[PDB]
Amino acid sequence: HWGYGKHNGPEHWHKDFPIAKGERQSPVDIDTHTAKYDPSLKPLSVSYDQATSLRILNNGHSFQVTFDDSQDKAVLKGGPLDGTYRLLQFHFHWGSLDGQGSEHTVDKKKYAAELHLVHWNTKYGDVGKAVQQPDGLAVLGIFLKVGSAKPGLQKVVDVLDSIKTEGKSADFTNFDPRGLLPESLDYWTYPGSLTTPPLAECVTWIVLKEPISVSSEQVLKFRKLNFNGEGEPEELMVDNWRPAQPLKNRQIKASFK
Ligand SMILES: [Zn+2]
Repeated sequence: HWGYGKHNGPEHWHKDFPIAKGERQSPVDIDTHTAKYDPSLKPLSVSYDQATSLRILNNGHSFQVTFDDSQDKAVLKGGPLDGTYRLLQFHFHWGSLDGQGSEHTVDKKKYAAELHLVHWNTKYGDVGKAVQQPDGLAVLGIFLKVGSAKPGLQKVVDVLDSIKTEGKSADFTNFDPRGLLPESLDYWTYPGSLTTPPLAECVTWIVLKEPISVSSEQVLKFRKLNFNGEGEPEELMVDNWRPAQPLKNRQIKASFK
């Protein structure tokens, strides 16, 4: 029953998911002046050359592109991480207008959207077990600003008309997620949570400093999706972001000076 509306949105989630008021919730505001450069942090290793995308799905909260995670084909390592994390899916959060949509913020600045590339720690064997562990998941977060088009996003944009409503999916093979990355892998990192129910406190967040640019036409296509199922009153899938949560006793570390 949870969603992003007045009666089921983020301010309501704690009733079914009390960890919503926990000690390591996401997203957060990244205060750039307070984040500590950590020279012990390693470069991130993003190994997506053998990625195998499977499907694209409207799940009623976002759209997601799903990958074969049954072998080490597209993996995240290094950075703040110990061990190997397999790419399972990516999805986005976005706004009704360009001045909101991101989940993380940077010195209170909201971006138009935020891409989450979701990975799970192979030492737990499957994602269901990983979400029960404090180091179970690593989510790579990438901000989107509106300007020039992102060519590597266009294949995604062009199939969204086929998954307009909740429950629709389509074949989405041979998609290369490397086409969604910025030039720099400079990042901030902190321990946090899933940003949607069940809000499990299982995520090492890795948020890239450099946004990607997408065009107004690309983000407009996101905003034509629907939260509702076919047949139900049409409610545009916009503003599917959770606001910044209290940092509490956490330190955000920077990979860069
Ligand atoms: Zn997300």
